[PDB]
Amino acid sequence: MRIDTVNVLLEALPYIKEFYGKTFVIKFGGSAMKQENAKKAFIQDIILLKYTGIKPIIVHGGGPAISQMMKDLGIEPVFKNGHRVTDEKTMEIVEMVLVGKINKEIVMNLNLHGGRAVGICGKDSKLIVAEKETKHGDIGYVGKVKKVNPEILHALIENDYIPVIAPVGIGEDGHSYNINADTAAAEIAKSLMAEKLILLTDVDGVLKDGKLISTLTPDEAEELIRDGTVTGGMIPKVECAVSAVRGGVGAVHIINGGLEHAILLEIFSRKGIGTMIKELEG
Amino acid sequence: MRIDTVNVLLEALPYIKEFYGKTFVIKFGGSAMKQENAKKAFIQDIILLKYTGIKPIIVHGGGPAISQMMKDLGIEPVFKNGHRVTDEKTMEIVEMVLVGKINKEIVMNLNLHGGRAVGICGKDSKLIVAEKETKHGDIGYVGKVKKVNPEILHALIENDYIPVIAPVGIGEDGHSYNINADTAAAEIAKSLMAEKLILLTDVDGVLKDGKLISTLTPDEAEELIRDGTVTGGMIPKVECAVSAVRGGVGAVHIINGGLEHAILLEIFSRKGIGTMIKELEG
Amino acid sequence: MRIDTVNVLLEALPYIKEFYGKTFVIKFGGSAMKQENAKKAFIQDIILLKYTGIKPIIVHGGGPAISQMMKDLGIEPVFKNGHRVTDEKTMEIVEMVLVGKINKEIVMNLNLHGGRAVGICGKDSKLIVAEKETKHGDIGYVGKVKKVNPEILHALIENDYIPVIAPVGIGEDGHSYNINADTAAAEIAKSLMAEKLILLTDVDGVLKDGKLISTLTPDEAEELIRDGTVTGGMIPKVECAVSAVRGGVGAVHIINGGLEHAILLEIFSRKGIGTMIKELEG
Amino acid sequence: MRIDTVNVLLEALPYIKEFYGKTFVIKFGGSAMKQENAKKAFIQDIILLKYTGIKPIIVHGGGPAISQMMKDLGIEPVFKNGHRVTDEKTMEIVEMVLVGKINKEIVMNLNLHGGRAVGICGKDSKLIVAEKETKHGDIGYVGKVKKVNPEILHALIENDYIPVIAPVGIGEDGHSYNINADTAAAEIAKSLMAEKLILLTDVDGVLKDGKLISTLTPDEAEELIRDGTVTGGMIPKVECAVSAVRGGVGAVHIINGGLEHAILLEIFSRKGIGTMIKELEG
Amino acid sequence: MRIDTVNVLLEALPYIKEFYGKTFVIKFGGSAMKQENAKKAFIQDIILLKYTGIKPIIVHGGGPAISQMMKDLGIEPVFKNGHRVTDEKTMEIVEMVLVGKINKEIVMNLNLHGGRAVGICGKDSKLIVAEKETKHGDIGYVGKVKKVNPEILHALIENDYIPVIAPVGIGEDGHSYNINADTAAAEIAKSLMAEKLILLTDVDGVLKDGKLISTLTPDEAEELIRDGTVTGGMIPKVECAVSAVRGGVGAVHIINGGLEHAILLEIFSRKGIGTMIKELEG
Amino acid sequence: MRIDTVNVLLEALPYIKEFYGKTFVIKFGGSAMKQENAKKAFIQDIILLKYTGIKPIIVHGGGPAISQMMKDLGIEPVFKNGHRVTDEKTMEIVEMVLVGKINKEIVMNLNLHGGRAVGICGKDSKLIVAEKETKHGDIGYVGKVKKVNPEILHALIENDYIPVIAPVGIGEDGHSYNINADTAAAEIAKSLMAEKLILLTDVDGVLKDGKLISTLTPDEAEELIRDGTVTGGMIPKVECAVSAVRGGVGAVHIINGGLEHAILLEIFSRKGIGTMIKELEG
Ligand SMILES: CC(=O)N[C@@H](CCC(=O)O)C(=O)O
Ligand SMILES: CC(=O)N[C@@H](CCC(=O)O)C(=O)O
Ligand SMILES: CC(=O)N[C@@H](CCC(=O)O)C(=O)O
Ligand SMILES: CC(=O)N[C@@H](CCC(=O)O)C(=O)O
Ligand SMILES: CC(=O)N[C@@H](CCC(=O)O)C(=O)O
Ligand SMILES: CC(=O)N[C@@H](CCC(=O)O)C(=O)O
Ligand SMILES: NC(=[NH2+])NCCC[C@H](N)C(=O)O
Ligand SMILES: NC(=[NH2+])NCCC[C@H](N)C(=O)O
Ligand SMILES: NC(=[NH2+])NCCC[C@H](N)C(=O)O
Ligand SMILES: NC(=[NH2+])NCCC[C@H](N)C(=O)O
Ligand SMILES: NC(=[NH2+])NCCC[C@H](N)C(=O)O
Ligand SMILES: NC(=[NH2+])NCCC[C@H](N)C(=O)O
Ligand SMILES: [K+]
Ligand SMILES: [K+]
Repeated sequence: MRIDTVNVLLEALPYIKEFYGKTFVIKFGGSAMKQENAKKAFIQDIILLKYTGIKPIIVHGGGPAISQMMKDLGIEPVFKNGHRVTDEKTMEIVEMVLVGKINKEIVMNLNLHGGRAVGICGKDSKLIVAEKETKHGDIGYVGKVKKVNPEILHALIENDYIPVIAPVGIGEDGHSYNINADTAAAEIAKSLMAEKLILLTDVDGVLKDGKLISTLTPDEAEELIRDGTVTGGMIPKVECAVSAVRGGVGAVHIINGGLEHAILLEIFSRKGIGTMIKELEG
Repeated sequence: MRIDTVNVLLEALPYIKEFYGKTFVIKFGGSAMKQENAKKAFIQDIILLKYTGIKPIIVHGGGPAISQMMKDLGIEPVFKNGHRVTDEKTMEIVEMVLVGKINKEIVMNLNLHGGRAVGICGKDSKLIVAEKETKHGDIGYVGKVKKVNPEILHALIENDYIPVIAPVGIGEDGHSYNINADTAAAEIAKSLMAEKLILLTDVDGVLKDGKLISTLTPDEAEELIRDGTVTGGMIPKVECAVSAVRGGVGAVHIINGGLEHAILLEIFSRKGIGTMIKELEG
Repeated sequence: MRIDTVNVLLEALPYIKEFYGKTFVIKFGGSAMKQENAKKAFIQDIILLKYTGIKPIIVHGGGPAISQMMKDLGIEPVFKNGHRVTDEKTMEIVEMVLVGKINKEIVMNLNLHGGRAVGICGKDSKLIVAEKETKHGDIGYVGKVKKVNPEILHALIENDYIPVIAPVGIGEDGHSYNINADTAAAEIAKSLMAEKLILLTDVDGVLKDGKLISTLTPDEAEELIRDGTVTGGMIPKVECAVSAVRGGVGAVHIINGGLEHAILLEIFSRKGIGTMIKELEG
Repeated sequence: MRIDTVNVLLEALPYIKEFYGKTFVIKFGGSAMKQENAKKAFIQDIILLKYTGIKPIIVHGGGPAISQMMKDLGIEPVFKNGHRVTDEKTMEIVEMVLVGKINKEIVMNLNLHGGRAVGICGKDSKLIVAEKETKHGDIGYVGKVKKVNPEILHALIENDYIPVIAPVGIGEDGHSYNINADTAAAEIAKSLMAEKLILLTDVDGVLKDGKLISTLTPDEAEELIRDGTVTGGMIPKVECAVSAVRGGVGAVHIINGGLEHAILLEIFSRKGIGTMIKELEG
Repeated sequence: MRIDTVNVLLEALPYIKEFYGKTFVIKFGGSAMKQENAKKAFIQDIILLKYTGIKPIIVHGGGPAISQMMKDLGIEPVFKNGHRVTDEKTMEIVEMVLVGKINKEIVMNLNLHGGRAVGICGKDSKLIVAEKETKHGDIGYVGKVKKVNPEILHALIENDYIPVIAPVGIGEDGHSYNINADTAAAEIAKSLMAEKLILLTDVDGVLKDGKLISTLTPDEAEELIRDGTVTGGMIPKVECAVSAVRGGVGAVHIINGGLEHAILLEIFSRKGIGTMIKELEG
Repeated sequence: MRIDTVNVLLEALPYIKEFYGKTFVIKFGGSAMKQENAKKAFIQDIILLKYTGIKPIIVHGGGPAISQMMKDLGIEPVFKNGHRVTDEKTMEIVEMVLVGKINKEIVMNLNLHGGRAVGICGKDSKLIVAEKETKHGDIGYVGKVKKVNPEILHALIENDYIPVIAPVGIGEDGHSYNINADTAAAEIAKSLMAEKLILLTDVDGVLKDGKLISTLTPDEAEELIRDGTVTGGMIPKVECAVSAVRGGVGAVHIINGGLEHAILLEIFSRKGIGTMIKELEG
């Protein structure tokens, strides 16, 4: 009863003072979109951050929808190898599913509870200018971010709108490219000198094995990739968080999307429920 | 030859003065979107409107792109008789082709010439609130406009952005509805009391016994649907035109979208090249 | 653990949205200044309301300090009866203790935790214009509020300062008058169309005997004074709350000052911990 | 023809974009001030410049009206030698025709076609601070420019007014000095860092053996005054042009004041109708 | 003496408070324009009015300089009858002395003592729109005032400039009309709803049999023109005074242009040195 | 007599111009607060400064009022030798007489004449942060200024309020300290880099062999404390004056507070009536 209330609020409220007016870039990866209750709490968390004066910016990935469409549209995966190739027709379907399907569902859910969210993509006012990714050879319209023009995002958050961004970039050649969501969300936070970058994943956070490491610095994060503690798909995430932070972002939080109110618990408590990467005061 | 340059300018410059800062809602139909040459001159015209200080707003349709998706997807039409029926799955493909492909091609083009266009749709910040169009029975997720919330538009145009709108509204329930681009375009123009509403068709304008009618008062226009001179799809148009004019829109122009620079010739010349409907005045 | 956090925050946060930017007038009566821990929590509550965007305004009464000074200064209570008389020399000592002693201690405590509080009184920019109270005959410089000039309060809260007001008013004759704190705090909230008026007392709130009545309307409050449920010193308080509310104040909360974080618990929970008086929506 | 309208506009509209808000200083010479149809066109071009968002500033000359005023006043054009002379009696008359007669003739016309013109001279607010001319002994009160105070001009054009300026300078001793309009116009231009200075002469411009010279640069222009292409009174002008260009002015234009609508053709077409002097930088 | 300073200031400083930011229109008549020491004082008072925060506007007359210009130009003051006449030739000369000579003499002086003066006439921005005078047959181009457009004046005084206005009116036909300075000054006053109109005459003001009249009201003043106290040319002036007062002007002042520092003494002392006409309202 | 009125105004008006919008920190001592007649003329002067557009700030002392409270309270002095000692209880009575009585009498007076005064003290929003003055040993809660936080002052004067400051600062610990009004007044003036710092004393100014010294540069002033010409309490003053001037204060004036209208005579006359210390200049 009562005391739980006092202590939660005394722990929380301060954070309302510090984050009021700041920008949080939140990456909707896989997980937090699977189980229904986790999906509901998430939508709710965003609305709360908005009630407290925070400017949330959402970034989402692809998923089931894309593989399905490709099949239902009788199209097979093409490879050069380092991976799958993305030919014109495939890019058109990806952009169609991401923008016309996933992006707008999130916008509907949010606008169903007061979020005033408007969906857009890298093409809009050239938010994300991209270029051909060539490390594995010409494998299609796979891109790397060349520049971020955040004016549109400032115009939106400045008028109380929550951007919902689909990872599709525009190249000078006018063509469109697919972009890794984590990277796009990180590049978008760097260009805004955003307070936080929140990456939702399928785990509690970085585990120094059997245990969750609550805090880390960019240097301590890399060291764990070098000494082999960090492996799998978790490597590219942490590597993304390290870059974001060294690029001007206040802090990056890696947390479990399958955890109900993971976002609410990570931001309004002092201990959190995931891993936070950040430079020391110094 | 000098003589020409002088005459065209003495006649255009005055319009640049009176239209500065004004808003023009333009409905982009099928013809001007079909021939690369009318389409190239169209983008060119929006850009010139922007350079003269006019605030354009674009609302586009769909057509071929949608049907093709239907066929490539094995989705079979359904009747609940009165006509076609936008069902659950049909809507999703419509929303996906309008938002994810058509909308973004227009945004790309404009942004390839300094238009600073951002493409949204009826769902974003609930710009277009719709409810199931019940007159022709239960034909599915076909809707009529309950209300237009123009805030996002104002935010975008005041910040020098060109909104490219997809005709898909949202219902209080939360389901997306397909709306007639002409009505949509006419409704938002009313909501903003725009200076002009421009409808690009495939015909020169409103014809009577093979003769283009230059001018029309709303009344004269009702007596042409009444008189039987206006028929077929042109009825819904003239209908929107009259509604728009009485609702506060300065004037609506029904011109031939297949005519190169139709917009330029209609706006910056005294006689015009199509039909303009407006009240009497001094 | 956890869930307590989620439910407290989900119950609280909404209120941050509604009260942000609003003004709360808080009356520091007797009680909440007695036991030390209650005094500490109170100071803390004010700072929190400030962290959340609320504009608190404090009003305090007299107490032990005044009786003491009168004795230490060898002065005896004079009566005409309806009460104690307030002769020039007595008024001078009251104003000295209230302004020079009580008022500034509160300011120090607050400014010890970030409150940016500045103490002032009814004399300042003629905040409280008063006049001779004559219902019991000329008994000295006892006053009734004749007018409130809240400009000074707007200048302060508008610049992030928390006013701490001592109940001393100025009369046109230039002389100063003592004013009942509850009345002054109520008159000050009315003149500001303040969202809330919070009266701290020595009880849980209005008790329909053995039980605490959580909510009431101005009419239901008076009825309880007529039917004799409300008696004692609690009559003038409720009567004060009724007036304030009928004068334009969002709502008045009567709560226990001896209760730790009474303010925090009353404003960030839906049930509260005292009595709230307010007109119905209608 | 519809192709003339398209072409003329596709050329002009872009200049409209880049000249919007800029300032043009224009020297109203003797030529265009003569033939009723050359004069009509000029007053019109000035207005159209205003309609497109440009801020025009006009500097006029004298000559005829003055000479006739000397002689009518029983005074014969006095000399001493180096040219004429402007003794105290001759000056006062000069200032009377330039400011009292001519300057008002120009304002009276513009203001019959919505010009919002207000005439002033170098004395008003000490716009043009001049010093007794020395390079030619003591030729009366003829003077040179020592300082320009555009404050008044700025104030005027920011309020949608068109400054019609008379070449009379004011000296530190309150005294008046006659000044060369072209050089006054060129000095005020530099003083504003205007976008353009237009000098209207009695001939197409700089003729390279009959053949007219379209564009040049400061360094080139001086070379034609050296080899002897620029002869006669076309030398004085070409220099101001240079002076101003190096003084910060965007570009200078020497056109046929006689050529009806010379201004219009020179500014909104890419080839102009006269000689343009400017620096190199695409 | 120290008591003189105290008294003079305790009187003046209050007027400084209430005249701060207000507008005063002042008619520079023939009197104060004559004796080098009367003239010196005037230019000084105007500056001091500016130093205290008042916005002065000056309207000058002509007379002498003109008459000498008629005759020097071989033209004798023509008549027909009802008084003089101002045929086309006579007007142009008039406009030349009022605007070209006189108006600049006043600006040249103020601007030697930090006045920031800029001279203009009724033509500039169509300040004074006049109609051919009719009450006296056809006496040339003498005219009456039909409309004032203070826009220019406002623009000027808001930028810390002092308008020096010449009485020449501009008619709907672009033509020029001579106008009575006093009435021009009174019309512009009403047009601005100025705080004061100062008419400088050739005598202390309105003399009630030698004895000077301090204050009056509109209704009273007219009565002295009826019984015959106000005789001679002191009738025309007194009327403008009335006209303006009823026209909205705060008050009017008729003082001795001859009296050195008349303005200063009349405005900062409670008794004034001349006759003041105004409405009743403490 | 006219002759006087003119001379006083030609000499005062110029000062009204240069002091408009400037800030004057005035230290109100014992003399001007002792005689009802100097005190009446003092309030009158602050009001006139306000009416001329100057932003006065008042810092007052104490003296008699405090001692009397001491005696009427049976509080006995204490020495920790070097001099008197402000102990726990002594401070509380000092704070109570300065804040609760003296401060409020000045606020009342001013507000009785339109001064819109609000009285604060060093504690309010930590305007004056002090630490125990350790030079003369441990004499109690006597303090020296560690820092001045002028925000509240800026808020008050920008909103047309006259701050009446009590010389009681606050220490980081939280204990209140007694500070020298002269230093306090000199410190805040430095913090605001006020135009003037005015010290009202009981002597005409800085004297040398019975002669008042009109002007002084900081250097000339140090050589008078050094030379032995300045003695006693005047040392701390001249000391503050020099410090203030070098710290950014435009000039400090040391005048006789017992002289009626000392402030008026010093500010609005060229010669002044006391001593003005300022750097050399042009
Ligand atoms: C991997 C990454 O950057 N993004 C995810 C987002 C979708 C998800 O988590 O399922 C992706 O697959 O592209
Ligand atoms: C029908 C109508 O109102 N609009 C068209 C626009 C598409 C086009 O021109 O191809 C539509 O299909 O919705
Ligand atoms: C009664 C009331 O209005 N105020 C209280 C405030 C002090 C307190 O509660 O002790 C008072 O005694 O004047
Ligand atoms: C002052 C001056 O040089 N004036 C020139 C203006 C006309 C011109 O150059 O064509 C003049 O004829 O008197
Ligand atoms: C135009 C006009 O009436 N002028 C007057 C101005 C001087 C005056 O009235 O003293 C004139 O003498 O010509
Ligand atoms: C001493 C000094 O600096 N100030 C005086 C001011 C009081 C007065 O003039 O009576 C003081 O006692 O603190
Ligand atoms: N995993 C962690 N270390 N979490 C700490 C979170 C701290 C705080 N709520 C923030 O948002 O910064
Ligand atoms: N169809 C017409 N008759 N059009 C007339 C066009 C008038 C003007 N150019 C305009 O855009 O308003
Ligand atoms: N006693 C009560 N009824 N309390 C309800 C409080 C509700 C809410 N927290 C408010 O501040 O309005
Ligand atoms: N003579 C010329 N070079 N004319 C070209 C001028 C082109 C265009 N009017 C401009 O101001 O830039
Ligand atoms: N003749 C007079 N009545 N003069 C009184 C003028 C007083 C003061 N100068 C004012 O403008 O109000
Ligand atoms: N003591 C002096 N000599 N004072 C000169 C005063 C100068 C001017 N009046 C001022 O206030 O700055
Ligand atoms: K633009
Ligand atoms: K004021």
